[PDB]
Amino acid sequence: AITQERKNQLINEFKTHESDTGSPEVQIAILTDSINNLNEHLRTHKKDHHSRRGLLKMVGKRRNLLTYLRNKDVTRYRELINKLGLRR
RNA sequence: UUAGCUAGUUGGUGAGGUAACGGCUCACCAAGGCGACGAUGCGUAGCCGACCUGAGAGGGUGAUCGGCCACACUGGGACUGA
RNA sequence: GCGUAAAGGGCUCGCAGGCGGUUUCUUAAGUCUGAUGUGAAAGCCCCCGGCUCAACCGGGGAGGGUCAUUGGAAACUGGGGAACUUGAGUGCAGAAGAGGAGAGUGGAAUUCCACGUGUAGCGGUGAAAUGCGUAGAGAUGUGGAGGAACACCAGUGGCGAAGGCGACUCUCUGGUCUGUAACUGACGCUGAGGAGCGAAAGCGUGGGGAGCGAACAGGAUUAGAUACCCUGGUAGUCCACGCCGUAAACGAUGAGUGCUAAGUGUUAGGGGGUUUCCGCCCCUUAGUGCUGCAGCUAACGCAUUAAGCACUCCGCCUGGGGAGU
RNA sequence: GCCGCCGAAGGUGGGACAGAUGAUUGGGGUGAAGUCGUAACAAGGUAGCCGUAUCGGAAGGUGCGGCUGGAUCACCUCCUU
RNA sequence: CUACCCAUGUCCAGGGUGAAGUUCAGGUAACACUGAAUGGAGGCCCGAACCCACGCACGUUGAAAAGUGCGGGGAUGAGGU
RNA sequence: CGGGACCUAAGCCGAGGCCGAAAGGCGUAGGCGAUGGACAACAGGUUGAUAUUCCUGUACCACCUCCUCACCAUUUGAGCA
RNA sequence: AAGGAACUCGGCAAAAUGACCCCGUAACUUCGGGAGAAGGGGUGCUCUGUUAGGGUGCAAGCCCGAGAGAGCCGCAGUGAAUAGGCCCAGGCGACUGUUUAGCAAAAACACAGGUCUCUGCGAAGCCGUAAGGCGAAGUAUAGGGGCUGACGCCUGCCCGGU
RNA sequence: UCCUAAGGUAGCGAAAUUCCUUGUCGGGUAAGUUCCGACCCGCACGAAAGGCGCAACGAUCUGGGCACUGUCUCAACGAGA
Repeated sequence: AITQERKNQLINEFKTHESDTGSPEVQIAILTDSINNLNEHLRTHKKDHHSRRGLLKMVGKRRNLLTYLRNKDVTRYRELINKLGLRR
């Protein structure tokens, strides 16, 4: 992926500022959903090591941004984590 | 080419004990605690002021004098007494 | 210190750890400084005196601490709060590729088979022989089966972390660079362990076996031929599922960042000068090749893709054999 | 005086670790003078080397992939003129 | 009778060992993975009824033309009946 | 109550049928054949001898109507089915 | 008694060990074991004490009871009967099983696994003189035949003979 | 060097394979014609008439120890048939 309905749809459903395309909660949202769909799409044919290395790098980047948002705002980071679902 | 260790062990309460806190020792309760910042285990060794050497940083020894610890044929024990 | 002498981990992802853009208020945790305590004596050093001097003795000093207690400075590292944007990330629009995984399809060529046509050789070599051929071979014509690899484009081209990746089409997917520049506001760099991938040979099972082909068979060359050569030929190569985790895994150069003469190629882009075109030329990135200044060096050589110049971090090196035993 | 608690030495047991010594045997070192080859350094007589697999009295051979640390053409990039 | 088959019934006292599988807690990005509890499969283990027939002794014109007494193996299966 | 006036398993017999000197071998439709499936009764007494049988109280099973009632319908049909 | 395998081809045979609870348990491995490994300690009774705590019950009441402290007595505390003796090191065979009823249970045979081979189904082999039927209401991942016997490492050379 | 088609490779080896033989050496013993370990002279091992190792199991087979005993040194009482 991600589909445009989830790129603009997910950024529209999780926009932190009114015109903020970034806002690292938004980067954790788009990178998180794209990492999930890349997780099933990697699991569909479990031999492709190239796409797997992409899944490891992407999931690691989403983890580093998750720790960054956790260090940037405590309660908002807990609300973004418990709202998103992952990190548990 | 030692990653396990620990069960009075980790901690509580209670009692006893000694000059004195303390699992110091026991009863009862809990399941703790230490570890890559090296636990435990093997090895070696009294440590220090200092001495010798080096331009200095460092490297080596703990003789003789002194300060503390230990031991008194080997291994326990308690009495007298401050 | 590590391109060639010993020394870059095969390569990546990441936790702990180590290090970190600019402005501003506080702090003293480090950093630094003043006061007290204490660092016993003897000893080392400085300054005197006494044994005829000296060794020595004695007196007078000094110095020795991530040391405590305590007072200041806030420049720098850090703690905390506020900030900002090039770093890094998201967005928007472009570009590109043999990056990967799965399915399907297509030819050229070799083998084999069936039948026609035809005869006496085919084959191989340095020269021959083994082998095949009158059971009709080679060649040639037609058709069928099956496997493996895709010629031309194709190139010190492209992509990928590396090993590596090539016929064509589709699904699913990662990544790179360019361009303004909407947002975020340091969210980064490395990273021992740990995790993961890693040619070819192998290893287990089950498939597949057209070519190639260790071991093996025969003939040749030689004094000898357990080799070179030729004729054959098993495993393997192929596939799927698992283990193997080594290579001259090479650029014998770890990653990241900043700077420092130039020229000439070459893809992937962008801005532009006029240009409807086209095309030339400049500026610009990114990637990659050659030629070379400074600088490095033992010499070869490297040289904006450094082995230059500095910073962060990891790994490796301490004569050879013994012995990677 | 008797009895209870713990208590050293000792005994019993199964372990662990370390050192001596052991018929033989494996690799290595050094050396008498030795017997077999000529593998490697020239294109070293088949270019080596690296990893792996098998075979060989042995240096080694051969297969697979990789590298030039490859003598050298001859394509060839694209080098100074 | 016995060897085998086929059809249909029946028997196997009690207690242990603990897997696969699950659930929970931890764990990764999901897996993996790890531990607790749950779990009862198995020609598993012990051992009686039962079946067998390895020891020994006896008996040997025997209680008996194959047994008896002490012991013994199997004892949810390839089982006995 | 066990068994037959119920059914069937391996098997057996088997009209017709098929093969084969003969005798017979096999086998269809059929039928037999429990160790199976279906299935209504029980608690006491009792003798020198029989019992979920005799007997004393309850029951149960199927069939049929000299009888009694209840309810339908008269083939535009109760019911057997 | 005392000595203990000197008897004997041979510890044949007897003697011995044994029940629970607890501690503790090696080499080796296929990671499950081995292993009831080995080697040890406790148990009888009285009281505290209708113990602690459970099952059951409304209470009453029974049952089921660890754990301990005091104390008793004996040579002896699962006092009796029935309940494993172990531990090294070898050869063979993976194993549990099966066989010579009535001498030989074993190192024999079986066995999963491994292979070589045949067979396309009115079948290969079967029993039949044939009919019929097994194989089978099976279909080359299935049947029949042979060889060898888990597992691990392998399975070297000769097609002259037959 | 002669012959065959080829001359047995690995791994084992005085084994259930070995006659000379009790092959030689070492361990175990006081003394070990069996046993364990290796040397290889394999009379007459050897790779699916499998070779070689192999935890678990044997009513197998064979050495060696602990405990324990009438197995005996050497028997002697006592109870039943």
